[PDB]
Amino acid sequence: MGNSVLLVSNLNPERVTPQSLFILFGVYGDVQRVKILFNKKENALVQMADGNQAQLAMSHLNGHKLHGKPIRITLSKHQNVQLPREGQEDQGLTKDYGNSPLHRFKKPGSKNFQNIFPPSATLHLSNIPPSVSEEDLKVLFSSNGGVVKGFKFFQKDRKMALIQMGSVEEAVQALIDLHNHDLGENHHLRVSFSKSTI
Repeated sequence: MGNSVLLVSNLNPERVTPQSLFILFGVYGDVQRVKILFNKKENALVQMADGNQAQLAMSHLNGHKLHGKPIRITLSKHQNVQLPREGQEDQGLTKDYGNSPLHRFKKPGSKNFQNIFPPSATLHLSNIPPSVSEEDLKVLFSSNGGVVKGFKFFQKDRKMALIQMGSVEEAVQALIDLHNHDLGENHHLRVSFSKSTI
């Protein structure tokens, strides 16, 4: 009896919470508890293998062969000997398979005020089709996007790139404006608005 939880790498945007990702592993409804916080996006905690469930979950989920979304899955290591009773609500956010009723905690509700940042817009472009260069999209984000503070193309998200656009509403406008008129497949170039630091 030691550490044996499969961590799922993905939770990137905000609409992509563990509730949806948990459903993927929930296929067996065996994760005793799921924790989401220090994962810093792109990471999640699924507890069920305890060594055995990973045999079913680790093998059944791994080698899944991604064909639309590149997701990474890792297995907690920790070779030393750690005891339980030390990870069920002391890390920050801990959810238990299913959901907690409105009578689990006392008066719910939290407070705000915690460092205000400027509303900026960072979007990443997914693999581009063999025909349109980066200059074509980069120009769209400016004249069709709205406000382009700068764009950096590199291997970041794997052959992907990110662009900064102060006005966030403008960043989304590029998706509609840059690709306002498509044909169907929409090509392989993907435009998504992401919120980084600031």
